[PDB]
Amino acid sequence: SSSIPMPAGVNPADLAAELAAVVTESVDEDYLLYECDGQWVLAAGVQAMVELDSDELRVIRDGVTRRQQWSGRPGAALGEAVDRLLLETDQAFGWVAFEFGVHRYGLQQRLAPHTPLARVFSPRTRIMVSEKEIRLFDAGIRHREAIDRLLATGVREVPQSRSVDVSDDPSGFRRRVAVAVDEIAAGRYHKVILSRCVEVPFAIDFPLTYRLGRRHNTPVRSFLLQLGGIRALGYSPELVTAVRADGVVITEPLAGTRALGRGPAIDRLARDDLESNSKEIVEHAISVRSSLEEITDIAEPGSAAVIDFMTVRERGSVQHLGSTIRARLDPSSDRMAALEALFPAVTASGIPKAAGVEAIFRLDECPRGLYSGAVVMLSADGGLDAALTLRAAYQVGGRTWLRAGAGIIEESEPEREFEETCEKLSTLTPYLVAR
Repeated sequence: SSSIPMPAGVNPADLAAELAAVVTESVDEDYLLYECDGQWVLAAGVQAMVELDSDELRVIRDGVTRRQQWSGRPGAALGEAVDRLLLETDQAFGWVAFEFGVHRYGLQQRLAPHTPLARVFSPRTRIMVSEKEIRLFDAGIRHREAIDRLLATGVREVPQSRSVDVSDDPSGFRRRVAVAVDEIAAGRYHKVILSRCVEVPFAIDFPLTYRLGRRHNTPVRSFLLQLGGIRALGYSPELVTAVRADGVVITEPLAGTRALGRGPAIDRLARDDLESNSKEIVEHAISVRSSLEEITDIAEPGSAAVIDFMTVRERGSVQHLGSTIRARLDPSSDRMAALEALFPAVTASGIPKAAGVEAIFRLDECPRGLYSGAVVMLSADGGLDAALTLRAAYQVGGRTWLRAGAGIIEESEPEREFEETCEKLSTLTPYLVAR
């Protein structure tokens, strides 16, 4: 409805991350900022919130809750609730937990009571931000003065970050990897993704940290949120599921990543390894095959295909190797069925998936929650965008932490894998802004 040209300097990411504080009608009002390749959407305030837990489904509106039992597949239950939410809003936002994908393997009985599966909400206001402009919608147009005020005074500057040590291994990651390798050697499964948490010994400013990190990470998707007691931010280069209004469904398993922008010789060496690494190539092939099979169960017959097989995508400080799998949703399926069909991401669980998920219940700190889960954006026209959450920071119940994993296979060395987790964490650890 209303628009404001984005000024000379003023980086969109910086303005978008600071918008919540000024449009937020009072308090620490919940919100979710979602970026889609340079296009930010801020969903500020909660009009209606849908909370799907392992044992209950709640709909909260203005402090009034509606509790009820749900049954069947979580995708069906969530889909029905979100479809009703979208009757009152053009877009809904939220996150889906790793645990959302365990029911399909008959492992939901292993979830403790009150395990969250999904949190989706209709916002009170939506603001879009791009390098070109700031767009306000409907009643949100009354935030024009506040936004103009912010641009007039300028956004808070970003202070220096505070370092954190990621070398300690309190959860025994190395030992857990040794256990997995043994199980794989025994033939119980081919691969499993195990992870470890790193506690941040000081409160961080999420909007500031998000902004600092966004100046060093340029993922196709990113997020910053404050929802139901959880603060989280992340940079997600992997799309676990995307459903378009026309029915096209896409998933993009990522094969591997290498640093970029360190000069010709170094960069080409890194790329050659990325495109020739037998280990990553084989695992990617297996992941692509897995995704094709999964998508085929919800697609129109003969519409599934692999587009851009093993292509390299350069994203500033890093370069990714991956593939895009595409299909057309079967007229008897739905976006939620598509999400659960590809959940949990094969790249963050294991192979066979059923065996991998089961191992994670035994060899990883559960519930994983947002980690290896997804942040989502749903549209009234049938659209769904789900970014896999891996490189992220969380704050819950007074605790702040990061989490990173590694794919474990028969030849994996616990020490090498521990080092891989350090490498991944390094995309966030140097940008933590305190307070």
